Amino acid sequence: DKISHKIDIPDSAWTIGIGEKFKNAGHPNVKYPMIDDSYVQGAPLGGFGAGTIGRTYNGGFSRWHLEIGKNKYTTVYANQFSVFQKVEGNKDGVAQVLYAGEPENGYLSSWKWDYPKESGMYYALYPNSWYTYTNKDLPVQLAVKQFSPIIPYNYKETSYPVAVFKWTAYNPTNKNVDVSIMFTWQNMIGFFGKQVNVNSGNFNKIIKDKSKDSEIVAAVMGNISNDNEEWNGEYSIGVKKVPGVDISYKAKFVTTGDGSDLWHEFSKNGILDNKDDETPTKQDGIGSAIAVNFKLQPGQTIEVPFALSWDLPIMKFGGGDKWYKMYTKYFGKNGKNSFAILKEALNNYQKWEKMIDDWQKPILSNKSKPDWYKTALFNELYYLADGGTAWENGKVGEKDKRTNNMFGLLGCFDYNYYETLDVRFYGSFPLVMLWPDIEKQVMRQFADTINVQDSSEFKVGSNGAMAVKKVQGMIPHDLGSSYALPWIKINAYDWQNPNIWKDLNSKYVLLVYRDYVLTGKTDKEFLKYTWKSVKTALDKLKEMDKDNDGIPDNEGIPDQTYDTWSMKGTSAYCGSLWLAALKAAQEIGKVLKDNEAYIKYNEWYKIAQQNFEKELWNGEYYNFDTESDHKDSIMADQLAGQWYADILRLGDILPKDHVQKALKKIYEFNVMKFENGKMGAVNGMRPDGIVDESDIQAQEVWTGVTYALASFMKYRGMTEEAYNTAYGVYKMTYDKSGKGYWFRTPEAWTKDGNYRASMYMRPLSIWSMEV
Ligand SMILES: OC[C@H]1O[C@@H](O[C@H]2[C@H](O)[C@@H](O)[C@H](O[C@H]3[C@H](O)[C@@H](O)[C@H](O[C@H]4[C@H](O)[C@@H](O)[C@H](O)O[C@@H]4CO)O[C@@H]3CO)O[C@@H]2CO)[C@H](O)[C@@H](O)[C@@H]1O
Ligand SMILES: [Ca+2]
Repeated sequence: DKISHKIDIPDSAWTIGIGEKFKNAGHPNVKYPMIDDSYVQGAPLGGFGAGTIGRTYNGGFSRWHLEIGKNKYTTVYANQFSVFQKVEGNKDGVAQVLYAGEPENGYLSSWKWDYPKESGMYYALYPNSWYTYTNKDLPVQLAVKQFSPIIPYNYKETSYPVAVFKWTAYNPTNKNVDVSIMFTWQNMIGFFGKQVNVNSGNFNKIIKDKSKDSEIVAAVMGNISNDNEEWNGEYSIGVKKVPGVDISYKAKFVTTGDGSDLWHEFSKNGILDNKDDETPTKQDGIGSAIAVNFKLQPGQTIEVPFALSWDLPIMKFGGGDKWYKMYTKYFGKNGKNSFAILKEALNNYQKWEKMIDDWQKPILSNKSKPDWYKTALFNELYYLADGGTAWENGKVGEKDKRTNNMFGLLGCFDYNYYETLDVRFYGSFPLVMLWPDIEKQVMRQFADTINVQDSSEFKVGSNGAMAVKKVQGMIPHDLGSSYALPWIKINAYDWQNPNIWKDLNSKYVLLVYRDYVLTGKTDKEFLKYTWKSVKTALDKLKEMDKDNDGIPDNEGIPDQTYDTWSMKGTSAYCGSLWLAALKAAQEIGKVLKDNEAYIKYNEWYKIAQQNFEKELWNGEYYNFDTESDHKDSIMADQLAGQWYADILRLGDILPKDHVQKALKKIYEFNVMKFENGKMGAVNGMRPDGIVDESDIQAQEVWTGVTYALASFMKYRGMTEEAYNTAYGVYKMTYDKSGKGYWFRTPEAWTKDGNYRASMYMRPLSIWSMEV
């Protein structure tokens, strides 16, 4: 490895060998069908709301999130980088696809597949990833840095459907070597969203854009139709000329063929035919190729940038609504703008790299934090782009343009609900901290739903009872499903009835006040906007107190985020959330000078606090609840309200001494007596130190609950416990001794390491550790 020295990969990047097999991968632990795409994954490319593309550590473009809200894992084999190398004075060169694998059928059989093992490495520190190629048969060593411009406090470039591939080539040998790097891409119009005639009308054109000191050559892969539909638009790949490289191209090769139309050119001398051909295809798949060729002298280094863009302006959901994606604000809505996007990337990628470095450097340069923590902190952010992220710039056919751009991030793909609020309580830390204008827009979207009534009915999955879809004054579970109508039909979730949940209204209030505090305690307008909904939310939750202790009663069913685990009476979890929400509402009361609300919630608070303490404090920790069979279970998340109170600077809702004892107990039991403290915090443990078997969820570690708990321990000075707790989640996700969940962190695992719900929003809570 002579190439690593020539580039700058951070030590905290996650690493794996190109072509590495992983032996101990986990699988779903439920009996119903559940996504399991394998451990062959990588950091995604693409902006927020753009559709994302998962290029894996093996090199393949395989995890397709271009259909917003869907996850489609299939390798499009034509999509590759390939290399040609010939030593000066040799008869022939070698040509190799940089993909550790091969097609399943006979298409592209002429290409050289199966990039060998132990010949290069993949590195990721989101939004960057790298590959290095260190192959005994490639005398010139190569590396690529690939990224999209995902940049905190930037809502523009962060939306772009673009990726940059910055290549570095270095010749450590004593002879001149001729080198070519070729990008191939299938015209993927019709890959989704098109019913019939799926390749028909696809065509490819070549753009050559020359100004002084800027030459760009690109392929634009579109369709002859000018229809404005979800399926139609353009892909582009291209390259920017640098000194000492020549560009060649091929407009049209057949992907549903042996590939020799392209490969017979590339494998001769690494130079393509420069043959333009806009002839549209009918049945056959087609693709384009862009190549650079250069001679490297001994000791010489060369850098060349490629890019990929995709202008697919319309997203369609299952309920029938069609929306424009966010980036259309910057480039247009007609689906004929892929070249503009690509050019902007090729001309500005160096600025974008520095903007990324500028936001990563304060964390990376902090020598008090271990590398593993930096690995997790940055790489968990993959989900912001990969979580089916929807970001609208108008409804298709909309008359009056609106001021705001609605946003949604999925809870996950198996439970396909937008902004699942009981989950976003944990998972939304990166948005409030790094993209606060998005965070505030989402919370306003929730404010707007408080008094919505929808008397249409649904069957509650867990019991078979019919229930009302949306009750006035109850915050919704979610803002819809990508299978139905995001932002329009709320409460797509139906396993339980969210209108009787005891955590949603509380969590909503805590999120509102969190978003004011963590953006500098200045946004009174935001508190103004949300105030009526906050009062309504708390007032409705108060009505669910049935024995007048001042606290909502859990109803002996799962009526909160732990939606198969029954709570009954006053629970530590919903009880502490209630207390904190009440105290947050007092403070909003003072800021907005609503002394009536202040007095009201202050008296509710003092009564509930006294009773919470009496009912649940047992001398060592807070009991699970007052009325369940396993009421004395030690719950990892028992003091979630106080966790948030620390972040919101609300002081102590429970006594310092009791919180410390409770946290030490949780570490001693839920962490250290669960698989020797190496897998996070199990949710429920019996006081005899055996895991609570009342429900599956009690026997699960929740990744986002565990990272949040680590945050809580950290604010309370339990530094070792905090990082030891979080480390188990890191280890299971990323480490060789884990279960292979990189770039698909799940909700949960059980003691055997098998998982539930990969690609999950909750573990974004790791960012609470940076408050
Ligand atoms: O929806 C999000 C929610 O999901 C919870 O998980 C649920 C699944 O969503 C649901 O599909 C699953 O349904 C099971 C059910 O539990 C079983 O009891 C049932 O068993 C059948 C059996 O297969 C039949 O042979 C027999 O005729 O009837 C029995 C009884 O109905 O099978 C269905 C379908 O697989 O239940 C899951 C929970 O156990 C998550 O737990 C939750 O966290 C999510 O929010
Ligand atoms: Ca009560």
